[PDB]
Amino acid sequence: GAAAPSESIPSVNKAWVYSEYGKTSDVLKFDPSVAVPEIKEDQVLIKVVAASLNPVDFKRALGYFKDTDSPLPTIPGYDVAGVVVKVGSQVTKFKVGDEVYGDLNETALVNPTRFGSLAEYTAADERVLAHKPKNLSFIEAASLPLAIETAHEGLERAELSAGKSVLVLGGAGGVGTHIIQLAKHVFGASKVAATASTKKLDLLRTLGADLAIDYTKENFEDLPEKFDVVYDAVGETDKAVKAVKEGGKVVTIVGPATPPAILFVLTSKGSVLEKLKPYLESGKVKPVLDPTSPYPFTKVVEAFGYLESSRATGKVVVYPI
Ligand SMILES: NC(=O)C1=CN([C@@H]2O[C@H](COP(=O)(O)OP(=O)(O)OC[C@H]3O[C@@H](n4cnc5c(N)ncnc54)[C@H](OP(=O)(O)O)[C@@H]3O)[C@@H](O)[C@H]2O)C=CC1
Ligand SMILES: CC1=C(O)C(=O)CO1
Repeated sequence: GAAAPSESIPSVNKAWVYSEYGKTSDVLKFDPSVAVPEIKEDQVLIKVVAASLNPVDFKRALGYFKDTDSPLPTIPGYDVAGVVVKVGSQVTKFKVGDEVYGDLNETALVNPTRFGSLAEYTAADERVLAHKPKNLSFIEAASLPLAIETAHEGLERAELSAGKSVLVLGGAGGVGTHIIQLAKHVFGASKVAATASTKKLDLLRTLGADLAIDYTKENFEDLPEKFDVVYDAVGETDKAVKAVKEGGKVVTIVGPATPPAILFVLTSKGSVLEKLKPYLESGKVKPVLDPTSPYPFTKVVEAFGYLESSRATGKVVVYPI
C-alpha cells in the first residue's frame, strides 16, 4: 500500500447535495462537480463503492438536528464501503488499497461531515472504519455499519447476556434485523420476540426470532409474557415499558423516552465492526438487503422516497457509485 500517485486522486467528483433543509424530493440534487474532501491527518480518503441510506439522512436533511449540524451545503450518506486511496500522516491501521467500511460520523447528530458517502470519494476517520470481511460484497458491507452498531450498542446498554429474553419492537427494519440476529447469536438470548406486520413474520423467524408478533393483529404490551430487555426501534416507549420484567431494561432509539426507558444515540466505532468480524465471516450474522436494493447512483431520490415510506425490509443500498 504505497501512496497513490497524487495526480490520480481527483479534486472534484460527482455527488448528491442539498443546499437548504427540506424533503429529499425537493432539495436533494445531483451535482456533477463537487469538491472531494481534503483529509485530516487521522483520516483516509476512500473511493466509494457502495453506500447505505439511513433514516438519519432524511431527518438531518429536514433540519431536525440543525443546531449541531455542519454547514450546508451537505453531501448526505453515513454508511460507506470502498477502497482506501490516501492515508493521513497519523493513520496506522489502514494502507492504500485496503477494502474498508464504516459509518462516517462518530457522533451522528453532532458535527456530521459536510462530505458524506453519496459521492465518488469521501474522507473517513480511521476510528470509524474496519476492514471489509472478504466474504461480503461491497453492497453487503455498506449495508451494515450504522444499523449493526446501533443494534449492538443498544443491547449492551440493556445489559443483555446469555439466557435472558428480549423483545424487539420493529424487527424487520435496518436496525431491528440486526437486533434480532445479534441478540440470538452474539448475546446468547434464550428467547427473542419481535414485532412486525403480517407478511414479515417469516423473516423475523429466519433471522433468529423465537416469537414473531404481528402488531397489526395484537398488542405486545398486553401479552402476559414480560421480557428482561425491551429494545424499541419504532418509538413506543409508552408501551415498551409495559412489557419489561421488574428490574429489566428498556432502550429506545426513537425518543422521547418514557422513564424507565432510556434513549441513546449510537457512537460509530470501527472496533465494533472488528469485534463482530467473526460472526460476519461465518455467516452467523448476515447482511439483510431490501429486495429493491441496490439502487443505481442515478436513483438516489427514489431510494430515499422508498426508505421514507417506513416499509423497508433490511437495508436500502446505493451501488454502483
Ligand atoms: N438513536 C440512534 O442511534 C438511531 C436511531 N435510529 C432510528 O430508529 C428507527 C428505525 O431505524 P431503521 O431500522 O434504520 O428504520 P427502517 O426505515 O429500516 O425501519 C423500517 C421497518 O420499520 C417497521 N415498522 C414501522 N412501524 C412499525 C411498528 N409500529 N412496529 C413494528 N415495526 C414497524 C417496518 O415493518 P412493517 O412494514 O412491518 O411496519 C419496516 O420493516 C428510525 O426512526 C431511525 O431514525 C436508527 C439508528 C440509530
Ligand atoms: C442515527 C439517529 C437517528 O436515526 C435518529 O433518529 C437519531 O440518531
